[PDB]
Amino acid sequence: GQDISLSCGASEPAVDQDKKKWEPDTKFLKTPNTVHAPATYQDPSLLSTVPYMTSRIFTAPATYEIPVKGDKRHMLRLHFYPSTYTGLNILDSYFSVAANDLTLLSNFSAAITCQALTQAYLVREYSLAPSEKDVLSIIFTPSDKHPKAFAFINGIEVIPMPELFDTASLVGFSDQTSDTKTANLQTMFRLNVGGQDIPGSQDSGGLTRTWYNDAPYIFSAGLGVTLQASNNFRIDYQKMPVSTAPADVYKTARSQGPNGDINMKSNLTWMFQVDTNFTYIMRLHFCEFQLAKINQKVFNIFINNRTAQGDTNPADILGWTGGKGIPTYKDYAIYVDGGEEISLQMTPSTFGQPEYYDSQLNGLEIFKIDTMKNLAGPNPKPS
Repeated sequence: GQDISLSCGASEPAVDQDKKKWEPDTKFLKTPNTVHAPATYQDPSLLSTVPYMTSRIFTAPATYEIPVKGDKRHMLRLHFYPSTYTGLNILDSYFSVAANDLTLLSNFSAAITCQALTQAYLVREYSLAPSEKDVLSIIFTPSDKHPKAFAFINGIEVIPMPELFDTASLVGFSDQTSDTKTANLQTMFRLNVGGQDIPGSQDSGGLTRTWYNDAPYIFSAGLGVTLQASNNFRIDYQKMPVSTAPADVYKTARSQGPNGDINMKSNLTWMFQVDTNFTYIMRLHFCEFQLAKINQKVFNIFINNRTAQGDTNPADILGWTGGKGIPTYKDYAIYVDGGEEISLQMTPSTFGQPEYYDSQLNGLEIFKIDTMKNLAGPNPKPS
């Protein structure tokens, strides 16, 4: 399962700043006579000019056909650098993107989205379920509600991946689960909690995911205390696929800290802006690398003010895991419908008389589940 990493509009292969090789999109583009254009401004915040400084421009629909193994899951990454191309006004760009019959983006403004997020460029990442097709069709359609609309695209990646999704616990419900193995997903957030950014070249599974530090998403007054294991500390994955997350995610964590009393007076809280009217999977990654005994660190987990792990079954990482240095994760599903936020909160539990009063999280991923063959949300509005 080799990657296909296309720099759209490029004239030759090139390597980016993180050792990833990109090839031009031309051989996979089925639509003739489309415009390729360089960006005429290079933002200093770009980590590389590859693939961002070259684009395709579409004023009518255009289709890519990329060979895939139809029994395999694939990550799809769309790369957008809103800039000036062949004299066009980037604010006029509104378009949809489909993967086969799945709508990914609709009425999408890369420029307004970048403005709202204070970003120079955007990556939109999806995990596409096995399709039973030998070809992935990626279709770009300029908005027919905007007379001046065009579509653009700077990079497209198709990355074969393992079946990393299985089951999620339904947050509103006592003991109910749902199946996610055949879901189509949008990656909303991917955090190395308590740890450094991890570039794609250091990701596990050859999946070149980027894992971001979590501090910008903390919204409680206290930031807790970060925990770090030695770089030589061994994560013993056992049955968990190493492609789930790289070891440096499990070797770092955010906890509440050494004063159990202050910990019980607070929730460690993260907050995320998402799109309303979707079910989301919250994948919480855990690894205890300090304590060695069950019922030492025992905590409640709340998602959108509902108990995800609590009451008489609070979280105990070593209770789940059986050992120091063994990683795990738990998926929780929440339907969101002011309907545009997910909150994650942790605080110690008093159930069972734990030796300490603390909580901990090592990593976090948030995924949107497709509804009605659509993943598209509105553009964020800048403030």
